[PDB]
Amino acid sequence: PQITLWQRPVVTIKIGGQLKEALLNTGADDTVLEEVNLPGRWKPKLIGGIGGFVKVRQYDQVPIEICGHKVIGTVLVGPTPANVIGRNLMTQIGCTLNF
Amino acid sequence: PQITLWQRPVVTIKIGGQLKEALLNTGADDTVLEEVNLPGRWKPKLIGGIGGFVKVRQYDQVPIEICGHKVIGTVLVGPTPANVIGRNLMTQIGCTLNF
Repeated sequence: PQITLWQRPVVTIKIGGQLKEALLNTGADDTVLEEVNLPGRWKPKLIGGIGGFVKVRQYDQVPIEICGHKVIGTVLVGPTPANVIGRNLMTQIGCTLNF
Repeated sequence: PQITLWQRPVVTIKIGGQLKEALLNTGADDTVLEEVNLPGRWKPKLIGGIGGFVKVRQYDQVPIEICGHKVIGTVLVGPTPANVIGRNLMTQIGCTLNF
């Protein structure tokens, strides 16, 4: 797909058998999701930093689908204004900026 | 150009005869620049909002160049972690997301 930017680039992701919405965000280095009970081991990760950091859980090699594109990657799980797809997963789907 | 997202999408903009760096940010609705003395009239604009808003100045139909692409648009001028190119100017250069 080509996604014009007249509106917010909000897309449907599938993660842990749940359909969710998330913003394709090139200003985000990483992918943060709000509250989801992903299985297995995780390590602590600090995110944010401005005015202080937020502690989330880093889960590696998670299978995720973004516009029906099946990828594998690092998802950070805990609080966030709303689900955000970062550059880490955009390279996995081969999503580029074009003009 | 096609811009892969392995690194931050930082680009050179030209605004008010000054070369500057700014992030191509699809998670930003608007384009915010740090401290620049743009001529003419402006109206107050609130941006941010989380924990409170930041007051910047909205300047319309500003000529700006982004990767040598000459466009015309709304620039918000005042404080910001660092110069940010929003979706408002990305549509003007015909910048899309592609995968």
